[PDB]
Amino acid sequence: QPAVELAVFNLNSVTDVADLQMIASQVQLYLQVCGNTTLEQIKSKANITTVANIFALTGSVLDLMLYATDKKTGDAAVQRGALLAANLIGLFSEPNNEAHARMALRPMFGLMAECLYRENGKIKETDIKRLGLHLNAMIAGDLENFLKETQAKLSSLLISATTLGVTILQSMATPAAEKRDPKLKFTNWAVPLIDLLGKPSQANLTPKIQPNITSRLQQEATQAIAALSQTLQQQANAGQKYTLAWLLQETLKAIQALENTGEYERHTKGDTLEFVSLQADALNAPPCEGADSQSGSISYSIGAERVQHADFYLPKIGFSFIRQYNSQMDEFDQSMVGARWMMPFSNMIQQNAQGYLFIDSKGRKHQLPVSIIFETYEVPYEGWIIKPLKNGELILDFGGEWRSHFQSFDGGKNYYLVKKMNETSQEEILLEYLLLDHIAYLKVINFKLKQAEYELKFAFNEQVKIIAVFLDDKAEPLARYEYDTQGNLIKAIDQNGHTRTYEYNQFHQLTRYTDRTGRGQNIRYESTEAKAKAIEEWADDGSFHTKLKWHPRLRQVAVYDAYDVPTYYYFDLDGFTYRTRLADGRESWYSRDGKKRITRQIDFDGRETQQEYNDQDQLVKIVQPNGGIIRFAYNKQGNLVEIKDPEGSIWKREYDENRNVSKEINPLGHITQYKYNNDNQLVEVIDAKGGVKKIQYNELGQMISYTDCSGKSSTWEYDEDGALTAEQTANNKVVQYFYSTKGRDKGQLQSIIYPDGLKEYFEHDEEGRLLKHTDTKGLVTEYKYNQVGLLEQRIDANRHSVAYQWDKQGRIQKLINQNQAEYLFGYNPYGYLIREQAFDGEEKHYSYNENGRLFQIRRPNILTQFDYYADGQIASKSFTHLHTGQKQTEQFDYNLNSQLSRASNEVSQIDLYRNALGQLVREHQHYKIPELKPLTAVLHYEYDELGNLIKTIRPDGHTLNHLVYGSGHIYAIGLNNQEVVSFQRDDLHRETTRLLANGLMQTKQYNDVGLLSSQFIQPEQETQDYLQYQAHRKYHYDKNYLLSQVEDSRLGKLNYQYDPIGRLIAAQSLHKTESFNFDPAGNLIDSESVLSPAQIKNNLIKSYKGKHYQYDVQGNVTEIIQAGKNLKLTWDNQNRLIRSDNNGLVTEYGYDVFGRRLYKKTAKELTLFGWDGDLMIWESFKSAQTNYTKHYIYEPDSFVPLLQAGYKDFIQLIETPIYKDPVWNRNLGKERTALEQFTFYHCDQVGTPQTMTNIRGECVWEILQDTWGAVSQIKALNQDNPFEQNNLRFQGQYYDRETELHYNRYRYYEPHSARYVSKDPIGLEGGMNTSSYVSDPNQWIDPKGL
Repeated sequence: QPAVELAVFNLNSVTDVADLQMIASQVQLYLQVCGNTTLEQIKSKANITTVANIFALTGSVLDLMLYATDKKTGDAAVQRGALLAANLIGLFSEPNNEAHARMALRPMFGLMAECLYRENGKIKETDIKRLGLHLNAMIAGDLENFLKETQAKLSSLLISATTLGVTILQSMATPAAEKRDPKLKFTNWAVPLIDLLGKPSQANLTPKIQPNITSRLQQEATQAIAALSQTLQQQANAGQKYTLAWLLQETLKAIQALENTGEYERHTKGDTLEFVSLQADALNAPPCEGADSQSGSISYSIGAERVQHADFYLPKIGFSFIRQYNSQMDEFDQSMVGARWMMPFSNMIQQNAQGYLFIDSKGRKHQLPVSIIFETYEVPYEGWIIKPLKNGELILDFGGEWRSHFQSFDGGKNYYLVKKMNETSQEEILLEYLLLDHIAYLKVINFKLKQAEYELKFAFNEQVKIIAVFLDDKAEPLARYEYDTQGNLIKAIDQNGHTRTYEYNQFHQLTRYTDRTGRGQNIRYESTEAKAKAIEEWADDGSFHTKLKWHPRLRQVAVYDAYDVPTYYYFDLDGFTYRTRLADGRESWYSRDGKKRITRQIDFDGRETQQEYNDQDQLVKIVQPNGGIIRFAYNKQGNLVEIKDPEGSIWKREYDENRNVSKEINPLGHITQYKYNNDNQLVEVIDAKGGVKKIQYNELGQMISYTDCSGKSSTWEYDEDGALTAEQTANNKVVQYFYSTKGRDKGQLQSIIYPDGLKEYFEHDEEGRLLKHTDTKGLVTEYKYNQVGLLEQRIDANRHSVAYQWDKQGRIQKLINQNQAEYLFGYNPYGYLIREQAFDGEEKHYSYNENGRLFQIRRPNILTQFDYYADGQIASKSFTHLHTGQKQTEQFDYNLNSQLSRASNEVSQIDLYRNALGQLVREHQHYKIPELKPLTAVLHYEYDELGNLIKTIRPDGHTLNHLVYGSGHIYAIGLNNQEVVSFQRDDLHRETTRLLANGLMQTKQYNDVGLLSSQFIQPEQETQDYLQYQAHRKYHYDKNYLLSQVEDSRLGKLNYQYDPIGRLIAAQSLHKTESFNFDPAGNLIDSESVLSPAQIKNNLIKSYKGKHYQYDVQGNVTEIIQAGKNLKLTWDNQNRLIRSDNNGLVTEYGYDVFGRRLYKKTAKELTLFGWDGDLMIWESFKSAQTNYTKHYIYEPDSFVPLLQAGYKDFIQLIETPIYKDPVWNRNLGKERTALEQFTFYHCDQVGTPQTMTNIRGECVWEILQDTWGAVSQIKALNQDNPFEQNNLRFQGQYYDRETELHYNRYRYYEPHSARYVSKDPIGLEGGMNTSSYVSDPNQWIDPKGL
């Protein structure tokens, strides 16, 4: 720990002078203890002239005091002298012209000391940002120049500081205010301290530094004055560490290293810094409940253990019996609900020596003057008023329409909320008080609310302690309580019977308390005093063990985690946490204006989000971390009408009489009108096209119906209590929800009944954790939870457990899959993940930069490295090869909305353009294929009123129209202003029919559960001239809603089987009977071969059914050897296939930034690819003999293909040079290369093309795919016709004519083993098995390769 520590803050954030009071009191105590003289006695002979910097004056005086009394040596002496000099320099007057410069430099020195004195401390870039802000806020100079001139002028400052210190010490060695104005001078230095001490700060002023029970005194002052010259003259020695010269030198070095109208208004706001070495105890906790203001809950500001426990809920009125504990609530020691326990409506106003003490419902004291009974008053920083009445009843206006009346029953000593009111809702809670021995005891709560009426009768024992909370006339108590002989609430049984047990020591302090499941949360307090702070708390098993240590001098707490990793929080006098210094040194900050509203938040990683409010106290400028200014505007009624996002796109609004938004004119002008019911709820919303959606609510306010824009109403039903008992679909299908009435999970969702009669059953514990889920088929998925409550095991229907392990902080430590392969996670002493064993021994090491963002991922082969922007959006990635050294870099650019705007890599650059609303309107894709003249493919998007996509002009000028019906339902897909399919939809807006342009008529019929039940395709009109396509697929599902049979007309009956989890383990049919063997993790196994392992432990299969695989050190397949085939895959640093050598026929692949293959070169043949997002819209082929382009048209918002139209030429794309190129040539695309051949797809239930038909309706192409995508036989009428051939496969895939690998977007899917040839780019975010494709290909897709 540094010998001397400080609290650097802003002048605006502090209104009281409590810290100044503490410093003055400490000085007075030192004077009394040493010189035996009060400040008044020494005031006379204290005529010394100094600048009117009260902060610097107090700091210097306090500094001088410690130096004279408390002697220090070593580095501690150097630091103390440095801080004394820093406080002095901003204190002496002459020269007057430099007073502002010196008083600005003093907080600079304070900040550099606070940030450099720490062991392994440095000037982070945020430090330089803060220094620049503080400097510029006052003189508006340059940080480098100011620091340099200070360094050159340091000697004069130190000389004048020595003179000032000599003068100050020449006031005591010999035996006998509130304005920080540079131009004002203190005639006497003692006078401001005396004036401070007189101020009624209302903050405890007990000195926190004890003198040494010694003597010396004047001897001490003589020694101090003698050594002042020695300690200050040597301060300038930059060679000496931890000195003003060293601070300036280090700050300059950091600045040099890191260099490679409304602003002025906020400068007047007071972002100027200010630091003190002594601070007063926080008055109380802040209203904030964030992780920075209270632990997982000891509030840091006061160290009070408060636990808010809800006993029962009255759903029809929205009342939860929140019992609030506060180990510092000595006023509620005799509280009827339990000692130091607060129930709802127990807040009251007590009488003390100071005056009236109000204890809000949250448990936060608010001392009020004795004049509240005679006049109105308002507590600062909250915004609620107290007003009296002639009848002695005090009304609290907490903010809103609620007025709470308080009455006194004993000489105006205790004011108990007799009842409340609500001129608005016309409601009002009535509290009936039983009086005994002049002690008012709450007896009945009358909830005379229009929602419902209740009589919360209470029952007391001999001690007058609530033992049961009844309702109206119910025999069952909503809440039962038990108290030990000391009056402590040692057990609180809620309405469901789930007891909570509380353990107290002999002083009403809660040491341990168990949740409803029996899991304790132990606590220990520094002492048995009522106000003693909680200093330690750990779950019963030791997890989450946290040690709080409050700094003796400052308003700081060192919150040690389970591994003694401190996190030093600093809080204001009101408890607001204005700083958070992590163990690694990253400091988060929070500025606050006089009203304690945040105006600047420098996060740990440097992100800064400011909040400039208007004269009406409304945030009218939220500058983002990226520099985007969002200027809100408000109308005369104080309503947010006009919002202006960073790009200038203005969201207008208009409000009705009830301050509800009745209009919403987005930037493009698509007005969205709402309507509300008298209860201030959305009853009806009108879109921009006129579509009207009607919403209905019941007496409770729970939505009970939603009439879609097309007159389709789905009704939600609720019992009297308000628990959802059914939700009916637009076609009258009821999903009835059933809740438990007894057991551990009483009152929770016990089961769900589905429209086909199948019942899901659940099981929870008392705290809501799922313990056992039974699926519709009866398969049980038991979950096991460890002592701390975190999931520790999940036993699925096969009895295969994914055992998790968590370290003492609740972070995942080791994850064990079904194969007993351990996925070790490693965390550095600072608590960041810095390792990952990936089930295969592949250790990924994570590095972090000074901003704490991920900096490198050192995989065994590739060393990823990230470069970020000021906002933290990645600016580039650098995948260096640790062995070969080849480096691949991607570069990103973002607009002011934080949306990707230009992504580039070696072989592409994608420029994304967006309209005011933020939707993609243009997408220029600058291909950079090697050996090929660079060319640009230009996508366009035209949108309708409701933001749907209605027209996309593909690069070669071909336009795909989506003619939309209503609120986004497609009734036809055009193609060059020529229809290619027209849909017909049912009540639920499900497609029940589509008329293809080739005269075919595909009707889909869905069963009760909405699963596809049949699919017939046939011509609208039949002709004997030719054999038009005609086939059908009737799908039958088993109890688990897994496709268990298909009555296909072409393939016959396809019967499937599944294992309990849901993995497909067989698929029999006439064509081929198949069987699959998955290990517990999910890897296909070669069961037929005995020597093959029974489980692929590392998830990387080395052999499966005649294919032997060879993986590199990153888990990607680098070779696949079988009978007569030797495929070698070359993976780039992004783990992407950039070359394939199949029996010597080398291929070459290339990808844009997003992993979308842009080409595939095979000797002279080149297959360009084009994407409009995640979908391969077109592909173009270049070769000596065959040139063609295919345009794949997919169904709306899906990867299922619809038709492919092409022309016998290479695609016509915008040759790279911009604004002139696309628009002119895109109109040259309006001339267009006419699509020669159309061909329509016909997929199965999951979107896999099963056949194809030309424009005349005939079948032209059939594929018999194996279950896992492997092509078994293709029946094409014209093999050579490239437009009658299909390379599409499982939804989102593409067959490769050279490798037989299906190219998913991000990975290559190798159908033989039904697993990707490389590990998932997103690691475990995709699943436990990172190489497996899917469990069930009949209903799961994985279209993007993740």
